Amino acid sequence: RKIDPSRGATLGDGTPNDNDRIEIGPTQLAFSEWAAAGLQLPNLDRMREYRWKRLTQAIVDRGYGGLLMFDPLNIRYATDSTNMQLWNTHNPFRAVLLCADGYMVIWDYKNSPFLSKFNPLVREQRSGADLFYFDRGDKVDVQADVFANEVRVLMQDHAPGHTRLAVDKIMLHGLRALEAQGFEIMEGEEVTEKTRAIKGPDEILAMRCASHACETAVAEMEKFARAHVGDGKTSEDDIWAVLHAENIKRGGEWIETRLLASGPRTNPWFQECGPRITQKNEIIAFDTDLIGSYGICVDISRTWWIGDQKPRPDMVYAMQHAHEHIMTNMEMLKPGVMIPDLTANCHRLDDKFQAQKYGCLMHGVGLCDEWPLVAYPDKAVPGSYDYPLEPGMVLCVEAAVGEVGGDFSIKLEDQVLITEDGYENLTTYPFDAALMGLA
Amino acid sequence: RKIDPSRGATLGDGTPNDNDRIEIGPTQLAFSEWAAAGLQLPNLDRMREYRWKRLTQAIVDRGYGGLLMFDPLNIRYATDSTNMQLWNTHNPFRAVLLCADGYMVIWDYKNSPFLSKFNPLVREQRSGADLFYFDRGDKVDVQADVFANEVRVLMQDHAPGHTRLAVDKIMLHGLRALEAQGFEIMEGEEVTEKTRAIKGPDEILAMRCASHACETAVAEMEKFARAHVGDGKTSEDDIWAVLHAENIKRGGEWIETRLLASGPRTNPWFQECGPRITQKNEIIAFDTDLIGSYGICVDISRTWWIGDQKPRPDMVYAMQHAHEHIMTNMEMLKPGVMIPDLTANCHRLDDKFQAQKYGCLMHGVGLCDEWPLVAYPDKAVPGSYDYPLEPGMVLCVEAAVGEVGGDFSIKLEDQVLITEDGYENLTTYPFDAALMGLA
Ligand SMILES: [Fe+3]
Ligand SMILES: [Fe+3]
Ligand SMILES: [Fe+3]
Ligand SMILES: [Fe+3]
Repeated sequence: RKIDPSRGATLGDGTPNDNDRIEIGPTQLAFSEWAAAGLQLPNLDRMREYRWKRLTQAIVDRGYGGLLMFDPLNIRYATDSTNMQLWNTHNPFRAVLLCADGYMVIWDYKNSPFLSKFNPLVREQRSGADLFYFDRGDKVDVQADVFANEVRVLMQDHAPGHTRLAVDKIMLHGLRALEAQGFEIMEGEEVTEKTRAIKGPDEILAMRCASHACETAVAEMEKFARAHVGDGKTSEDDIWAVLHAENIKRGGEWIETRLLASGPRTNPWFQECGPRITQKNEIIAFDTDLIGSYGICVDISRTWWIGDQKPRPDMVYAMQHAHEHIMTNMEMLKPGVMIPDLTANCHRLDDKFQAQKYGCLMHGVGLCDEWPLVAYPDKAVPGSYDYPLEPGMVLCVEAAVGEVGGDFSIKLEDQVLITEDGYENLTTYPFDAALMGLA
Repeated sequence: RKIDPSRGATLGDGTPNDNDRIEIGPTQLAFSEWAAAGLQLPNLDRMREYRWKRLTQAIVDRGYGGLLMFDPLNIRYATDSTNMQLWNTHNPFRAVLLCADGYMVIWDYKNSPFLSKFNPLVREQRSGADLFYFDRGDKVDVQADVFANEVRVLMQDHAPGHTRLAVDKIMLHGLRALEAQGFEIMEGEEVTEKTRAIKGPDEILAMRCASHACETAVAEMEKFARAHVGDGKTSEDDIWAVLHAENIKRGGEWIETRLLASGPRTNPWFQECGPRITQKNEIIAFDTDLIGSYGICVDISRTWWIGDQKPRPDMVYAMQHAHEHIMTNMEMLKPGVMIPDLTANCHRLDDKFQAQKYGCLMHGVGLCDEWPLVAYPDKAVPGSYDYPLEPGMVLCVEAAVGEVGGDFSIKLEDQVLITEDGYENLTTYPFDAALMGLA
């Protein structure tokens, strides 16, 4: 019943070597590629304990009694348990309570309590935290009270004396029911974002794996693009579909955006991947925004030139400017640097690129986009992110370069770990040799 | 430059025949399959007007002054405009206000105001509704007040005298800011769910197309599964990956769950698609949970047998019982039937299948799963869905059939339109011959 005949009772990440197990994860395909690349696998048990310990400590540090989580990404961080993640993002059927003493309860889908049993840090599997109109119609309120009473009892038993309960996001019916139980509702995101910002050693290992899988998937997509672009039928969607499939084949989870565009659709940026028929001798730019293997986000961006002619000089300049932008800004990264100083000292894009520059020069990343957000000086708000970088943070470093009314933009982005004494760029994906002007 | 040379200034759905347009939509692949299949296309303009008029009226009928929407699915309904939908589901950066006079405003991503300009019913494009920690850190509160003030002014101008504002779901900072402006916050979902429950003519056309694209994609997946299952390497993820790609190739959007499982991983149901290596002489069951072409959800389930042997006796019976379940239940459907009567009179599953039956026998569907939810008698809550079916509603009819401790389950489901006279099963996907006891 082993899924890997070559191993003993456990896989390299410590999970059961059992083809019929409930728990999912990276595929044999992914494991083989990582092994061949000499990547160390994370130990999931140790990873889960690390996250749980850190999240409990965050609650304690703030003087709160507990943290209640409805965002599926927070639930994933706390428990490492998935359940229809994407459905969950807009249907709040699920909840995790983590109390100050570390006691953790999940309210799951009624039918699927077994989905988090692989994590013994989840002490109970309940149901009935689904407080929205589709699931309960005109009787949300009655169950909202049942749920809030359950939270009151758990908090009485596991955080006695505490009235402060942090909540990331909760339906209005839930909010009221909790407030009626005497809780003072605190900002859960301030707790979760700052906790998730520091990755432990296994999370970094998992991220190295996800990044490799993502670059492999992207490589397949580039092969497909260069082979098929300009054949009169291949569309943006056709190319992008390769990324989707190659991600899923490696045990990835979803893609957050539609950020792949061709030709004049790259400017302005943020136009979505669609039916456009791609053309020979045009730019194609994209952003992975990918929730990949082990549920880790890999958020990188590349711009390709595909054609029999040379890219225009203005395209080469833009690309080199973009590359310079991220390499300069990345070099600012080391422990102890204050976020607003990254803002104040960032590489200056030429005037003609300023109007359409990206919404940030950097941002955190983990299970998805995460705190912090490092804004350009003209958008930065004083007092918003007054904190220093620390080892174990991971920041994506961004560049969007294009002119107002122009017919192309460049998007580049690399994913960068903060180390004990500087940074390590985790992204190894090539830059288009033609656009870089290296021919 | 036309994307479809065989056409004039517009595509068959009235959108601009322009390869370089901002607006996305179904691909030429999709339009080709639909033309061959004989399908009439929706007129998107009329569809958008129908939804808007209907939602405005819902606000008027309730005596509210406005409806404020942060759920990307409600934003999609109101405006038909997408923007990083999946990111949006857990990052509330976006909002739409619809006022009692039909005046409609969107707060979009700062960088991407152009994304909804194709819908002139969207009267303004603003920014600054992003009230969450990642985007604003310790300065959410200040923007929350700027935003709440903007909402107040709009409501003063477009719904004077109204202090009732329906909101679907909003971060706590936003809620407090709106209440500080004098609004009584009403349940937005009660408005959106009931409005979306009745599809206009163009939405029905869109859904027929989406249903065809989805069934085509599922066909590719079945082809793959039957050719490759049991080759010692093909995993659940490999098979499922085909659905992802084939959906995207036709202008689809995402998949809400991971509900495809093989062999003993189908019981209990709700185990997620993963690395499991598939086998000959086994069941593969799945649920599309698919957000497809035109952004329309197609939610159907099929169970397959793949092997050289024949299905066990208990498997064939389970399948017949399941098919009988949905066909009996479907017969209940016609305008005027009260939801709680669907519950009361539903097909009775054998004692052995009761413990693990589905969470509902039916539910609505449109842009995703939608009101109503039709529970089985033992879970139905009095006074939750006291409403009659009406023409234009669409319900999926569900069957989950398996024994406690069993080694397989059957999952079947069809998507059914409610007509003036009765029902029309939109789903034409074959049922597995061998499981049905045929050949
Ligand atoms: Fe990104
Ligand atoms: Fe990014
Ligand atoms: Fe489904
Ligand atoms: Fe369903």
